[PDB]
Amino acid sequence: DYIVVKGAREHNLKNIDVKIPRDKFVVITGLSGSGKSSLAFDTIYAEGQRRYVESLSSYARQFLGQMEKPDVDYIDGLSPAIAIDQKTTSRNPRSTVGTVTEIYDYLRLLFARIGTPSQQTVDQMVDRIMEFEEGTRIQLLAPVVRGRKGEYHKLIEDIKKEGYVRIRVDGEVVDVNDPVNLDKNKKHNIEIVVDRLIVRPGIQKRLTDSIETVLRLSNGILVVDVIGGKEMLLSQVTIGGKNIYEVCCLSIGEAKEFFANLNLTERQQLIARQILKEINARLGFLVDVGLDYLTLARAAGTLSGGEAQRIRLATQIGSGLMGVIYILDEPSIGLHQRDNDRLLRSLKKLRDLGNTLLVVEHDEDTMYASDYIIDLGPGAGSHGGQIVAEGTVEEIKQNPNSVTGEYLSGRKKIEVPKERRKPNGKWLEIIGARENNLKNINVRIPLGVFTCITGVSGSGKSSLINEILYKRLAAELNRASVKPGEHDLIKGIEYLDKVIDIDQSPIGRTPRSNPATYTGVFDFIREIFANTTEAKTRGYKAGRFSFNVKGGRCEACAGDGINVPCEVCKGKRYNRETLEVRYKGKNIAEVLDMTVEEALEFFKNIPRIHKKIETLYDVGLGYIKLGQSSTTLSGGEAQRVKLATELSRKSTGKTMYILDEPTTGLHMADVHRLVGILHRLVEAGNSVVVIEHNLDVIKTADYIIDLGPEGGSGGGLVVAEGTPEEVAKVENSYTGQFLKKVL
Amino acid sequence: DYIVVKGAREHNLKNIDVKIPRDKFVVITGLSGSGKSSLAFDTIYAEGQRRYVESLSSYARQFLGQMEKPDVDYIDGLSPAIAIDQKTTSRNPRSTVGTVTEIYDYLRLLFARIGTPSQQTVDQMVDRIMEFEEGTRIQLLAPVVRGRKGEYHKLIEDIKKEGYVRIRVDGEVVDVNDPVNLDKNKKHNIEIVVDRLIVRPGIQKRLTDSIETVLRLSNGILVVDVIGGKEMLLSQVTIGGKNIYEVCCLSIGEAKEFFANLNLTERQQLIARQILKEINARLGFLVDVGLDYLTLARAAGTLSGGEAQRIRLATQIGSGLMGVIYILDEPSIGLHQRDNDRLLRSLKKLRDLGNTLLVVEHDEDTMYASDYIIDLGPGAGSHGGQIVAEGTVEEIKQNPNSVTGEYLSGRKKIEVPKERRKPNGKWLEIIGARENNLKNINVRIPLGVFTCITGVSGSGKSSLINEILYKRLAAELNRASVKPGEHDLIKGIEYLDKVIDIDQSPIGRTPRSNPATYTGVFDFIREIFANTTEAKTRGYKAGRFSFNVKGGRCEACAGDGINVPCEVCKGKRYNRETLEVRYKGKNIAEVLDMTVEEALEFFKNIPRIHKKIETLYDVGLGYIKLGQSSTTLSGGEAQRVKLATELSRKSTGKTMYILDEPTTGLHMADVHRLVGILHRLVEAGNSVVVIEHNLDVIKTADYIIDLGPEGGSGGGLVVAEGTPEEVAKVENSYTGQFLKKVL
DNA sequence: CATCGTACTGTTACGGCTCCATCGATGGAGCCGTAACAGCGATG
DNA sequence: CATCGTACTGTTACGGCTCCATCGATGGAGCCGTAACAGCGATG
Ligand SMILES: Nc1ncnc2c1ncn2[C@@H]1O[C@H](COP(=O)(O)OP(=O)(O)NP(=O)(O)O)[C@@H](O)[C@H]1O
Ligand SMILES: Nc1ncnc2c1ncn2[C@@H]1O[C@H](COP(=O)(O)OP(=O)(O)NP(=O)(O)O)[C@@H](O)[C@H]1O
Ligand SMILES: Nc1ncnc2c1ncn2[C@@H]1O[C@H](COP(=O)(O)OP(=O)(O)NP(=O)(O)O)[C@@H](O)[C@H]1O
Ligand SMILES: Nc1ncnc2c1ncn2[C@@H]1O[C@H](COP(=O)(O)OP(=O)(O)NP(=O)(O)O)[C@@H](O)[C@H]1O
Ligand SMILES: [Mg+2]
Ligand SMILES: [Mg+2]
Ligand SMILES: [Zn+2]
Ligand SMILES: [Zn+2]
Repeated sequence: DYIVVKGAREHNLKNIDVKIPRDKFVVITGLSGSGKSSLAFDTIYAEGQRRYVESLSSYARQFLGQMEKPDVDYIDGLSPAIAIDQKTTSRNPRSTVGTVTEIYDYLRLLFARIGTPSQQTVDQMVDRIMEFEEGTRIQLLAPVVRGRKGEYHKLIEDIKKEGYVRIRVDGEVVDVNDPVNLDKNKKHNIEIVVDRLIVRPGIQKRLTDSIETVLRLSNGILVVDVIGGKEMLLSQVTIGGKNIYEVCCLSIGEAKEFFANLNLTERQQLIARQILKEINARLGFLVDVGLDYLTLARAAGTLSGGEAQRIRLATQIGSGLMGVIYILDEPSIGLHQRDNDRLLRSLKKLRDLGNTLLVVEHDEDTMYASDYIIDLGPGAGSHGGQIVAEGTVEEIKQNPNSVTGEYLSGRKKIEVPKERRKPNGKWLEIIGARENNLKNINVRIPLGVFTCITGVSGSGKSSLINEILYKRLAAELNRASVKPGEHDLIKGIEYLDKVIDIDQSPIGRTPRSNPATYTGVFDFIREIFANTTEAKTRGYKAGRFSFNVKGGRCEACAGDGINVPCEVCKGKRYNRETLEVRYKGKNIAEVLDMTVEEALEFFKNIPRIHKKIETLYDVGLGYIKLGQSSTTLSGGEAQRVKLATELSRKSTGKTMYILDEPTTGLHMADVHRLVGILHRLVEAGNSVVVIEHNLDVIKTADYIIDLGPEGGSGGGLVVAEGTPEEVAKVENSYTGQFLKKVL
Repeated sequence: DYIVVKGAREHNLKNIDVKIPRDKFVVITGLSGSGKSSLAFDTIYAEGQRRYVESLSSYARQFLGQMEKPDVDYIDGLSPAIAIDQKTTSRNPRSTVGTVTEIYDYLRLLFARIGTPSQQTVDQMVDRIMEFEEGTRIQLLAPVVRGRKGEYHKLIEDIKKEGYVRIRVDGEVVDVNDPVNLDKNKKHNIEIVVDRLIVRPGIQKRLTDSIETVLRLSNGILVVDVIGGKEMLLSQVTIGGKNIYEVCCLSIGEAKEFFANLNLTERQQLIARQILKEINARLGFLVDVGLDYLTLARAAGTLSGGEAQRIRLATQIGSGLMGVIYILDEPSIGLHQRDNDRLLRSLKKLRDLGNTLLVVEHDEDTMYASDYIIDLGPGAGSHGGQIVAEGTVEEIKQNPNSVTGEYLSGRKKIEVPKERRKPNGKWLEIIGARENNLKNINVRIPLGVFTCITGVSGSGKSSLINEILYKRLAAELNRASVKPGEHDLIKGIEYLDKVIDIDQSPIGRTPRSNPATYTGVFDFIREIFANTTEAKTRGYKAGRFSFNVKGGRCEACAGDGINVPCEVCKGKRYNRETLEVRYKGKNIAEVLDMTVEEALEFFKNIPRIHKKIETLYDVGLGYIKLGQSSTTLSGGEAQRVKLATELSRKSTGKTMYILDEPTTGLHMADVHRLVGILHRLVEAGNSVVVIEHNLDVIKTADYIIDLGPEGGSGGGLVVAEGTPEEVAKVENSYTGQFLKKVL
C-alpha cells in the first residue's frame, strides 16, 4: 500500500520521512539541486537493488554489481525496481537501433527457433507416399552414386552379391547379372531398385519395411519413382518469406505490421508465443511514442536527442511487467509537448497494469497528470533536501511553502512582453539547406532580436542550426577547421563578429574536474597564486597549484585526496609546502573550498575572475563550491555550469548566441533566470537563437521559426514563421496550438 | 506478515491455498512424494527468482537464468529468497573447501587490499627525518649509479657542469673539479652530495626543497647519511606475519582464532571491515556446526556426506541477512543428532535476525523445534499434493488426518523387539584397519544378525565399511578389480557367499533413464517383446523396442517424445510400426505407462520381472509409473528405486548386505517398510550391516558398533559395542545418550 | 570313468549420451594541462 | 612616412587521465545399451 522511508540521509537529505503510495502515478518535484534524484535513485532503487543482489552468488554479484549503501534507517514496502538514469549515454558507432532496443536478440532467437532452412522421418515418408491416389505404380530406389565418374565394377559386383538384381543406370533399368558397360569419364547415376509396389490401403507394413531398407542402404536418401508422374526426393532461414536482413531493413511501423499479420501454425505459436509477444510489445511501444519511421538497422549514434531518449526508454519500459516499481528520472529530455503527451499516455497504460510510477520531473503536464506529488526544498544544495509540501496538484498549488506550487498557481510567472522587438533590415538567409532530412528550404533568421527555433522532436532544427549555420559561421569568423553541412550559401555573415554555441551533448564527469576548472577561472587563480612573492622565492609555477599535476600534489592520495580520506596531506590533494603560499591570507585549498557567493566578495577586484564568478552566480549556482567534484554534480547543476562557461565570454555587441535546448534539467525558476540573462544579452545589441521546446521560453521570443510538420522523412519544412501570436494563429502548427493556450 | 499462495498447481499440487507466517520457523511436512519440494522450491522460490530476474537486462538474464514459470494464480508477501536444493552436488577434483565456502575470494580481496608487500612521499620523508634528535648532522645524497661498472667520465663532467661540486665515491667524499680515477672493471657507487643540513625546528622548507631536488635528480631514490649513525634509505604480501598459503594451510578453528585477535590499525579497519566481518561470520558458522578441524586447503571431493552437506549449507547461510526468506530442502542429510541440533541452533540464530525459515524436513527434532508446521498428503504421487493438516506441533499431533502427526503422537510406531538375535559363533574380524582417520582398531562384526554402525558424522564408519570391508569382500567373492583400503587382514570371509552394497553416492538424472531401465527389468520386457512371433516376422530385436536406440525410435522427436509434444509419433518415442507388436494385447508404450501395481498383475507369471516389480511395490513405489522420467523423480523416490534395484537380487542364504545411510529422503512410513524388508532378509538367514543415523532403525538392530568419539582426526575409535541397551548404558557415547530417551 | 538331455544365469569392459561444476578486456569519447599561433597620436 | 611606450588577450593542436559501452566452453561423472566372460544319475 505504501513505501515507507524513515531517516533518509543520502547526500543533502535531512532525516526525511515519506510515505509513497503504491500502484499510483507519483511525481517527485523540487528545485534543481534539492535532492529528488538522491531521494529516488540513490535511496529507493539503490536499496532495492542491493537487497536483490545480496542474495546472489559471488560470481553473480561480481558480474552485476551493486551501488553504494544508502544512509537510510529502514525502507519498507519495496519490490523489484526498474530505473532509468538521468544521465544520457553515448553509444558506440557499431551500435544499432535494434540492438539497443534489444529486438535483435528476440529476432535471432525467433529465427533460430522457427526459421525454416526437407527433414523427413520414416512415418512422414510413408504418409507422403500414402497421400497419392489409389492404383498408382511406384518404385523405390536407393541411389548409391549421385554425380560421380568411375568404372564402378566392384560396387556392381558387391550389389549383386548382396541380393539385389534390378539396377537402373542413366535412367534405364538393366539386370545386374547381365554384363554392362559405362564410360569411366562420364557421370553415371547408379540406383538400386528395391521394391515395385502398388498404392492401396493395407500396405503400410511392406512400404515401411522397403523405405527403411532403402534408407539404410542409401544412407538417408530415398527416391520415389512415380510411373507417369513427376519424380520426388525425400531425405532424413526465412519466416513469412523474409530473411533476417530483409526484416531488419524495414521501418518500425512496417515491421510491426508484418509481425501482426504473419501466418503461423499451432506448433509455431506454441513454440514462440513469448518471443512474438515481446517483439509485439516493443514494436507497439515504439510506434506509440512516435518512432514509426526509423528502420531497425539505423545506427544509434546518428539519432537526435528526443529519438535517443525515447529509444532509451523503450529499452527498459518497452515490455511491461506487474508489481514492479518504475523509477524514471526526467524521461522528457528533448521531447516536444506532443511526444511528452504520448509518453504520458504510455506511462498511464503501464501503471494500469498494476505498477508503481515514481517519476522525477520538471514539466507541468506530468504534474497535472499525476495522482500524488512529493515536493522537496525549499532551496538547493545545503538549503534543501527536505519535504516542503505533499499531496495532489491542487493541494500543492494552495501550499504556500512550495515554490513549484507557486509557479503552477500563477503567483510567480514569466511575464509575456507587451511589445516585441522588430527586425531592423538585417537578416541571415540560408539558401538550399538540404542537410540530413531538410527539403531544400530557405530560412531567414533576423539579427538583433530573440529568435526561437521550434518544432517536433526530429523535425530538423538541430541539423539546420548546429550542422549548417554554426559551422559556417565558425569557419568564417573563428577560422575553425570544421566542414559545414549541405547548403548553397548563407547571406548576412558580414553583420556578425563572433559566434558562441552551446551544444546538445553530454557533459563528461571526471574526478579531475570541478566548476573552477570547467569555467576556466582556475587557470587565472593558479596564475595569481604563482605570481606571488612566496611562490617566486620557492620557484613554483602555475602547474604546481594544480591537483591534477604531479608537481605539487600529494603522492599518498595521488592528487585525489581519498585512497578512506588521506592522512599525510589530510585529503587536501596538496603537500604541506604548497599549502603555504597565501593570497590575501588564504591558500589554494580554502579558495577551492569557497562558495560562489564567497568568491564574489573575495575576487571582487580581479575582473577576469569576477566576470566568471558573477556569471556562475547569475545562473543561480551561488551555493555551489568552487572545488566540488563534477562526479557529484546534478544534471541541472552541470548544465548550468556549462551555460555559465559559454555565456561568460566577451560580447562585442555583434556576436551570435546559439543554444541547443539549454533548459534540460532546469526548474521553472532557473528557466526564469536564464530567460532574464538571454534578454539582457539581446538588449545589449546581440542576437540570440534558441532551439527550445519550453513554452515559457518560447512565449518571450520576438521571432519563431517552426519546423515540421513531423519528424524524420516527414519533416524538414517551415510550417510557421513570425511572432508567437502569428504562429499561434496557424492551425496546422503544433507549437501554435500549444501557444494558443499559453498566451 | 503472511505469504499468501492461491491456486498452486505445480506438479501434483491440487489448487492449494496456504498462508505461511513470516519471520517464523516454518517446517513443511509430508510423505515422500506428496509435494513439499514442489510447493516450496518449485513454486515460492521459483516465482520470487523469476520476479527478481525479469527486471534485469538481457545479458544479465542470460548469464543468471531463471526456472520454469510455476502454475500458481498469485503469490503475495514475497521477498528476496535464498534456496538450498535437495540434490547433492558432485564437485571437481580441483575444488577446495575455501573455494566452495567462498572464503578464498574474501581472503584474496583482503590480501590485495591491506596486504603489506617502502613507498614514501616527500612529506613522509620530511617527517621521518624530523623524528631524529636535535643537533644531529645529516647529509642528503642522490645516488645516480648503484652497482655498476664503467669509466664514468662523461657523467662526472655533466654533473660538474650542472652545478654540484661534492661527490662521494666508494664511501669517500671528493671534489668533482679535482681529477679522479676509477677502475672500469670495478663496481662504484657514485653519489651526489646535495645538502649538508642540521636538525633543528624551522628548517622544514629547506629540507623539503633538498629532498625534492634529490628525488628529481636520483629518480625517486633518497639516501640520508646520518653522521655517527646507521644510514637509511627512503624511496617513493603478508598480514599478521602470515602469507596467504600459510593462512590457507591452517584449520578452520585456528584460522578463526587468528582472525579474531589480529592487530589492525584504524585505517585497515575502516578499509576492510566488511571483508573481516564476512570472513568472521563464515568461520564462526563453520566452527558452530562442528567443522573446526578441516583445513581450508582440503579438497572438497574427499569430504564425507555430512561434512559436504554442512559446507554446502555454509556456502549460502554462512553470513546472515535481514528480511530474506531461506528455503532449505532437507538440510540434515547425513548428519548425526548432535550435528542436527547444532544446525538447529544456527538456524534459530539466523531466524532471530529477522528472517523467514521454510524448512522441508523428515526429522522429528526439526518438527519439535518449529513454530509452524504445514502438512501435505494424505499420500504420495497423484494421491497427495494437498494440505491435510496445519498448525503447531501439538495441533498436528492431535490431528487425525495427518500420518506424520500419527507417528509423532505414538499412534503408529516401529516396535522395539522384545528379544534380540545373538551371534552363533561366526564373526568378521577386521584387524589393523588404518584407512583414512582410523586408528588401527580391531572390529568384530557378527554374522547372521542385524548390525548397525553408528557414530558422529566424520567418525570413520564409511571409510571402515565401504573402503575396506566391502572392497575386500568384492575382491574375494565377485572377483572385482578394485583395491581395498589399508588393513592387515580380514577373517571370516569363508562364511559368506555374496555381497550386495548400496553406496552413499548421488543418483544421476537423465532423460534416458526411468525406473524400468534403472532396475534392469526393461531389458527383460524388451527381450519378451522381441521374442514374439510378430517381431520375429518383422525382423526386430531387443534394441528395436528401446527408446534410446535409433533403430525403432521416432526421429521427429529424437526418441524423447518432446521437441512441445511430438505430432508424428504423438510423443510416444516409437514409430508406428514398432507400436504394433503386442504382448497380451498391449504394446510397449502402454507397458511403460503402467503403474507398479498394474505391472504386478500384468507380469504376475514371468518370475524375473515379477520379483523386481514386487520389490518396487515393497519399497512403497506402487503409485509410480514404469516409464516416468528420472529427471521428474523426487529424492526419496530415486533413493527407493536404487534400494529396490539392489535388494531385488538373488539371496543364497549366506549373502552380506551393506547399506550406507539408506534413509535419506524417506518419511517415517518408508523407514518402517525398509526396516521390515531388512528384518525379513535377516530372518531368511542373511546378515545386514547398516551405517545409519536414524534412531528408529537403530533401536531395532541386534548389534551396534559405535565409532568416535568425534569426527576427523578426533575420531576413529570404537566407543561402544553391543546390543542397543548396552550401548545406552555407556555414558560417553552420544548414540547411547540419544538411545536412552528412545528405548 | 564316458555317455546321454528341445537356444542358460549372473557379473564385468567399452562406446555413446546427458547433466553439472567451474572459470575482463578493448575501443571510444570527454576533459585537463601545456604549448603554439594570430591579432593610437604628434611632428618634421 | 619613422619613431616612441615598465612581461598582452583570445582561440587552436597535442599528450595524458578517466569514465562508459559492448561483447560460452571444457572437463568430470553417472547411466544405458551391447559385447564379453565365467560357472545330476545309472550302467557296465
Ligand atoms: N555524492 C554526493 N555527495 C555529496 N553531495 C552530493 C553528491 N551528489 C550530489 N550532491 C549534491 O546534493 C544535492 C542534490 O543532488 P541531487 O539529488 O542529484 O539533485 P536533483 O534534485 O536530482 N537535481 P537536478 O537533477 O539537477 O534537478 C546537490 O547540491 C548536489 O550537488
Ligand atoms: N548523421 C545523420 N545521418 C542521418 N540522419 C540523421 C543524422 N543525424 C540526424 N539524422 C536524422 O535527421 C532527423 C532530424 O534530426 P535533428 O535535426 O538532428 O533533430 P532535431 O530536429 O533537432 N530534434 P531533437 O533534437 O530531438 O528535438 C531525424 O530523423 C534524425 O534521425
Ligand atoms: N516435473 C514433474 N512433472 C510431473 N510430476 C512430477 C514432476 N516432478 C516431480 N513430480 C512428481 O510429483 C510428486 C511430488 O514430487 P516432489 O514435489 O518432488 O515431492 P517431495 O515431497 O519433495 N518428496 P521427497 O523429496 O522425496 O520427500 C511425485 O509423485 C513426483 O514423482
Ligand atoms: N580420501 C580421503 N582422504 C583423506 N581424508 C578423507 C578421505 N575421505 C574421507 N576422509 C576423512 O575421513 C574422516 C571420516 O570420513 P568417512 O569415514 O568417509 O565418514 P563417515 O564417518 O561415514 N561420516 P558421514 O558419512 O558423513 O556420516 C573425515 O574427517 C573425512 O574428511
Ligand atoms: Mg537529478
Ligand atoms: Mg524433494
Ligand atoms: Zn595525501
Ligand atoms: Zn516423434
